[PDB]
Amino acid sequence: IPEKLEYFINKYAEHSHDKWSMDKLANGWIYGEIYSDSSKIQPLMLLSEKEKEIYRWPIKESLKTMLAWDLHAMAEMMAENYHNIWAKKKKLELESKGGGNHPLLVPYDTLTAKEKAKDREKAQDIFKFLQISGYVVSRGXXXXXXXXXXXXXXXXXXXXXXXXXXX
Repeated sequence: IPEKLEYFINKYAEHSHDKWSMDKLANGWIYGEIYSDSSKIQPLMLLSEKEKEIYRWPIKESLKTMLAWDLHAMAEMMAENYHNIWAKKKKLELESKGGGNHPLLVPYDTLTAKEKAKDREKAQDIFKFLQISGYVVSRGXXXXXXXXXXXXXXXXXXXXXXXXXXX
């Protein structure tokens, strides 16, 4: 991973702090040493240091997938990556601790439309952040051609018919 993409990661972490601070001041949250949710005190002014640093990994994982692997297609692809890793984690841990079946034990096509927006929100956020910098990524006539192919096939068929008539 290049240090330019490291700069981009630091800029993303900055702007996520920035948008979370917009939310924090819109809801009027204040800082405090004690952790609580009803008394309106937070040690990073509900989210903890660990709660924020756990968001560090999935961005790098998505970058690895994107570099190893139109805009809406890539958005759906990133959403599918997130949903697939979530399904993998919950499936392995279900098989581990003997948990009950979840309603999300189905492929991504049979799913409904709300979890779509679930996985598309943060995808669209990350994709906006990618497209502000300038960094362009991708996946990595026809009728005439079809007519020509049909003509070739017809010619071959005519040749075969001539051969059969000769036979």
